[PDB]
Amino acid sequence: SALFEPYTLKDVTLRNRIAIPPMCQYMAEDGMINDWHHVHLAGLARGGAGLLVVEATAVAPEGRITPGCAGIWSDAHAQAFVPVVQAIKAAGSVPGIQIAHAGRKASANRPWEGDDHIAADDTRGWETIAPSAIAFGAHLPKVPREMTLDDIARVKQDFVDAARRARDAGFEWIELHFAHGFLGQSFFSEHSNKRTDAYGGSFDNRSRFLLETLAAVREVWPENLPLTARFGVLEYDGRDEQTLEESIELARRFKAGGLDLLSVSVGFTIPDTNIPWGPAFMGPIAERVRREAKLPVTSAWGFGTPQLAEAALQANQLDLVSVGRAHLADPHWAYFAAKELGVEKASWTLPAPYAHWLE
Amino acid sequence: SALFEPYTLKDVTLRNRIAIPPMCQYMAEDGMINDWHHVHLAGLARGGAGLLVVEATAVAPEGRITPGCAGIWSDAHAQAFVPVVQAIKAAGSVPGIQIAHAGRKASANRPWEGDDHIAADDTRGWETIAPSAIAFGAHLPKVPREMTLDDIARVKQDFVDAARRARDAGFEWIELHFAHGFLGQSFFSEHSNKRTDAYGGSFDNRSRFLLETLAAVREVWPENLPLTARFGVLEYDGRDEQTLEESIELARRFKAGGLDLLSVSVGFTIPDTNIPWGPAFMGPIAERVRREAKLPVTSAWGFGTPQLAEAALQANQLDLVSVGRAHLADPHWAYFAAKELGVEKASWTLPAPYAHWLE
Ligand SMILES: Cc1cc2c(cc1C)N(C[C@H](O)[C@H](O)[C@H](O)COP(=O)(O)O)c1[nH]c(=O)[nH]c(=O)c1N2
Ligand SMILES: Cc1cc2c(cc1C)N(C[C@H](O)[C@H](O)[C@H](O)COP(=O)(O)O)c1[nH]c(=O)[nH]c(=O)c1N2
Ligand SMILES: O=c1ccc2ccccc2o1
Ligand SMILES: O=c1ccc2ccccc2o1
Ligand SMILES: O=c1ccc2ccccc2o1
Ligand SMILES: O=c1ccc2ccccc2o1
Ligand SMILES: O=c1ccc2ccccc2o1
Ligand SMILES: O=c1ccc2ccccc2o1
Ligand SMILES: O=c1ccc2ccccc2o1
Ligand SMILES: O=c1ccc2ccccc2o1
Repeated sequence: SALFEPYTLKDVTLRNRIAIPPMCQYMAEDGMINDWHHVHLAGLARGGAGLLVVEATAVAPEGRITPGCAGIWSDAHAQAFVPVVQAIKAAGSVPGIQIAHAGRKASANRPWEGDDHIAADDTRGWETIAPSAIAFGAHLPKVPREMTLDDIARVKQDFVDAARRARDAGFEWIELHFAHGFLGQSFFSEHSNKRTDAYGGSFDNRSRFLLETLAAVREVWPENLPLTARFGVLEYDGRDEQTLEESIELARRFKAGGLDLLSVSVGFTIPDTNIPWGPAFMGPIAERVRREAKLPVTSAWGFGTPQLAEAALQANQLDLVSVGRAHLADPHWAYFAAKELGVEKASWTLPAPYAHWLE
Repeated sequence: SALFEPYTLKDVTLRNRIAIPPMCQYMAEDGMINDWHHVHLAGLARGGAGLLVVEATAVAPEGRITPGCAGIWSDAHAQAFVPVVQAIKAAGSVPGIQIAHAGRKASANRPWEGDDHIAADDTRGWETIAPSAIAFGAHLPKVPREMTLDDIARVKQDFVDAARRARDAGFEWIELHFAHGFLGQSFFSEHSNKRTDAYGGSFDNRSRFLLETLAAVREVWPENLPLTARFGVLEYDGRDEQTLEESIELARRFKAGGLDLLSVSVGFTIPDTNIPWGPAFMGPIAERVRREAKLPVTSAWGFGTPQLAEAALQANQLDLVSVGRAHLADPHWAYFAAKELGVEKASWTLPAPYAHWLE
């Protein structure tokens, strides 16, 4: 089965092609993770996936999505990850982390607590920052503060510091969160970036924050560990062919700047869109990026059945298949997939205290 | 759904009728549990089951089954359970523990490391003890040492100390392991007990170790927390009607001695048997014990599908359904069962960071 073939990228070898993508848990306190995350992540690692990427972890307090988001903006925050990294490795999975800044989508309630921008008088909220003072709209009406050049320098340095901390906490894979309408995606998109300085206007200028952040992170992130990013390559906003072309050009520049793999996603930059949700819907788009940028890719958003995952790999649409919600439902999804695909000794996807009894 | 109705026993309320029975992990070191157990147990508790009973935990070093078995024979061993108990409670499940002594089946290899008695010259092994100097046979050929009266007193006191430690570690449910051919079961069975003192011969004498241990534990175990036992009520050895009758009489004596619930199992006292493995095969036997002893019961050994579990409850064969291997395969089995049985808001069997996305 293609799904169960190992994958090597730089010095890291994944035991199979199942990746658990970053999934926010909304359970941290002032950015500090706790035994929620420890058990959640260690349990997933034991389930058999080759790669486990920790949820969007804020590079700065104002870059959290919500008051429950994880952070890595101090050494104390980083040290909280050390035992979790060690548990993921003990289970034979590769520990990764997504480092993030939510931009104009920050200062929001948890999804089961309203999912909307926090009220002005709620003591939990904060001022958001963005390339331009324009609100997302809908349930996120807060107008962000337009960043100064010094803000841009500061946030870049926060990504560098976050990457350094991740490295020293023992992560073996990093993902820069340039997707989903958060700060990086919002610099790239003309919907959200109306700047007239070096960081807006032209393709080169809109790309600049992302490319400069990648280059700065590259200075501290080891060359022998995968350096990756998540990026929304289209919006489903009626501008798809032009946006895809620009996204592919940016992907080429990321590759030239040392990116090892791209997680291909949707922008979610604005609310007025028509995303065609369905099984494996991102497959053809991921394949086009893979082919036109000549870069390994993963994607998600409906690949969470064993046959869909296998088909995507065999068609060379993807190099890794990211499976999210199915792992919330069943942390041992990789074992389920091994059984479904008829892998020999499928139960040994799991550790011995489980595998022995399930054979 | 009957499976999702709460259950109250003494001062403890279970959120549903799904119990996770004790399942040895073989991952402890000199009896001390570690992050294997912490993550395993906390993850299961979060999966939604109402009751989680920790694996057979030895009351004394020689009462371990294997070198990987958990122990509770010192205060340091007990303290290792405290954070796990706290994690189980944080997840809304009730923490229980099975306290045990493997008797003649002790000093064995882990099941995936031979499953047989440890070789005489292996530095990991030890002398086993039992009511009589008679080997189990087959893959467990070691002849145990016949216990003295002082050994009997000592082992009883070890059960008392174990129960006291469990209480002080915060467990809310205790199960005395009098099943599966281990020390207690072997005192009851005429196959293994050939003693001619007060602890063998007659029904009263063969029952004596078990009843005395129950009474001694009762002196330290709080009256407001369930006091339970697991007991093999037949062997499938050609003596089933007579053995069942005696087992039911003993169950009546356990009830009179303060037992709140009986986990009805098979003896496994000797190898030469013909157990009719199959779906829910213990249902009729459990129902007979429940009715003839007038005691709540659980059982296991093939109830691990949602419809089988529901049927057993609706037929009043069982009060709780124990589901073992299905939980090794899928720690979120309770959520799977809720979905299968059409429970409203099935995803809220799980905690919010999972439930919200699965509705
Ligand atoms: C609970 C939860 C939380 C998050 C997500 C999703 C879910 C369900 N997603 C998106 C996620 O990585 C993935 O793309 C989607 O879940 C789609 O894949 P599936 O169809 O669920 O396999 C996500 N994406 C991301 O880049 N960073 C994140 O931290 C989060 N957080
Ligand atoms: C890995 C493992 C380890 C154990 C068990 C089983 C398994 C699979 N079983 C028996 C268990 O509680 C249960 O009765 C059986 O698994 C049958 O139920 P299922 O058909 O698996 O739901 C068990 N029983 C017991 O009384 N104490 C224990 O510690 C163990 N250990
Ligand atoms: O202590 C541990 C923790 C995790 C683990 C995972 C797989 C195999 C063995 C393990 O041991
Ligand atoms: O980047 C993100 C962060 C959170 C989140 C929650 C649900 C779906 C997608 C998401 O993406
Ligand atoms: O920030 C985000 C981005 C995407 C998304 C998709 C579905 C649900 C929630 C989401 O949140
Ligand atoms: O592909 C999808 C479709 C819906 C959805 C909702 C929440 C989170 C992730 C999701 O992914
Ligand atoms: O810290 C925690 C740990 C476990 C847990 C389980 C359910 C809900 C909330 C929880 O918080
Ligand atoms: O009491 C026990 C202890 C271990 C064990 C292992 C497999 C099956 C049943 C078992 O019962
Ligand atoms: O001690 C035991 C008792 C029962 C049993 C049943 C199946 C497999 C292993 C077992 O071990
Ligand atoms: O009902 C059963 C049947 C087989 C079996 C084997 C190992 C452990 C538990 C088991 O339960």
